[PDB]
Formats: sequence, C-alpha cells, structure tokens
Amino acid sequence: LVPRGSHMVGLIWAQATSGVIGRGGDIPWRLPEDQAHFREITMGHTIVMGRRTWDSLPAKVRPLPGRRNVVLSRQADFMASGAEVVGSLEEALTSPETWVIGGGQVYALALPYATRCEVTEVDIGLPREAGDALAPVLDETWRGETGEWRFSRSGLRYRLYSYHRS
Ligand SMILES: NC(=O)c1ccc[n+]([C@@H]2O[C@H](COP(=O)([O-])OP(=O)(O)OC[C@H]3O[C@@H](n4cnc5c(N)ncnc54)[C@H](OP(=O)(O)O)[C@@H]3O)[C@@H](O)[C@H]2O)c1
Ligand SMILES: CCc1nc(N)nc(N)c1OCCCCOc1cccc(CCCC(=O)O)c1
Repeated sequence: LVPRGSHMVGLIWAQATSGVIGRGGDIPWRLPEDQAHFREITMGHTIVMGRRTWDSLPAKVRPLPGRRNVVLSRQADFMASGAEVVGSLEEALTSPETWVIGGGQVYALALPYATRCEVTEVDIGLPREAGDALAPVLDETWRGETGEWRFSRSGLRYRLYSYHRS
C-alpha cells in the first residue's frame, strides 16, 4: 500500500479512557492481548521511541526483535545496545514505514507528520495525575474506525481504534 519512496509515519499506543498512557515510569495495567497487537502492527518496520520508553522496555525484548529500534535522546553517550540513538526527529523518520511507539513526549513530537494511529483503549478508570504521560490529542483531520469491546483473559475490557488521515 505504501509507495517505497514515501515516509509513512504511524503512532501506536494504549491508553486508559482518561488518556493516561504512562505513570511511575511504567504502563499502569497489563494486557497481553495488546502486547500481541503491538507486535503485529510494528513487526518488520522501523520503530521510534523516546529514551524513557527504551528504559521501560522489558529486558528480554530490549531491543524489540524483528524491528529496527531507534531511540531519541539528547544524551550523546547514551548506551542502547542493539538499537541506534538519534538526537533529532529528522534522522529518525527516514524509513518508508515508521511506527512511533512512545512515550508522551515523542508522540507529541511526531504527531504533525503522522497519518496513522493505532490506539488501544483500556476500560480502566485512571484519572489524570501530576506527572502522567498522556496520549496525544487528535485534531479534526483524523478519521477512523472503532472496534468492539472485548474482555481480556484477566477480565480487563479493551477495544481497538484505527485512525488515519491524508
Ligand atoms: N501506554 C503506551 O502505549 C506507552 C508506550 C510507550 C511508553 N509508555 C510510558 O510513557 C512513559 C514515557 O513517556 P515520556 O513522555 O515520559 O518519555 P519518552 O517520550 O518515552 O522519552 C522522553 C525522552 O526522549 C528524549 N527526547 C524527547 N524529545 C526529544 C527531542 N526533540 N530531541 C531529542 N530527544 C528527545 C529525551 O531523552 P533524554 O532525557 O535521554 O535526553 C526525553 O527525556 C512511561 O511511563 C512509559 O511506560 C506508554
Ligand atoms: C504493549 C504496550 C504498548 N501497546 C501499544 N498498543 N502501543 C505501544 N506503543 C505500547 O508500548 C510499547 C513500548 C513500551 C512498552 O513495551 C512493552 C511492554 C510489554 C511488552 C512488550 C513486548 C511486546 C511484544 C513485542 O512487541 O515483541 C513491550
């Protein structure tokens, strides 16, 4: 679908209903169905993440296998074994298809150039708190489809949105 000379930029995240995506340096729920969904969308593509999101990756999947891991940092000496570190967004989006995988800061940074969002909404009532990382706000150019609610094996309810724009 994507012409190979172009640069499709997508954002992928899971959020509570409130928009909270991160808290205390972690994701404040566990949803294996969404872990699998995240792998399914991102596999075989370049993935771009902020340094704090790299830090938060489970050690057994750091770097995330099967994907070119790109970490944004202002720390020139940052050690990200098995990934590459860039100091600006410009050098991070040179691939034909790129998925931005977090966190709050880097979603906001990449949002102007994104034409796809894959959003998991978790039906968990976490009100916004000081310090939370938050999902980006999507303007009126976005459109998309809302999936049906499903229960995870644990009983946590979630649904998938697929957004796109020109
Ligand atoms: N629910 C989800 O889908 C999801 C996904 C990913 C992450 N998370 C969670 O989100 C939280 C992390 O998000 P966050 O907003 O705090 O941090 P982040 O976006 O993951 O990383 C921020 C770091 O990225 C670097 N950075 C940001 N802008 C930059 C720029 N213009 N140029 C160069 N470097 C830049 C800086 O690294 P340096 O400080 O090293 O300079 C900055 O500290 C965690 O809680 C994580 O668990 C949730
Ligand atoms: C899985 C959490 C998550 N979900 C969605 N839909 N989008 C995201 N961007 C996202 O964050 C992923 C990066 C930070 C957390 O990283 C992980 C947390 C738990 C498991 C995994 C491995 C998943 C399987 C794989 O991708 O190989 C990453």
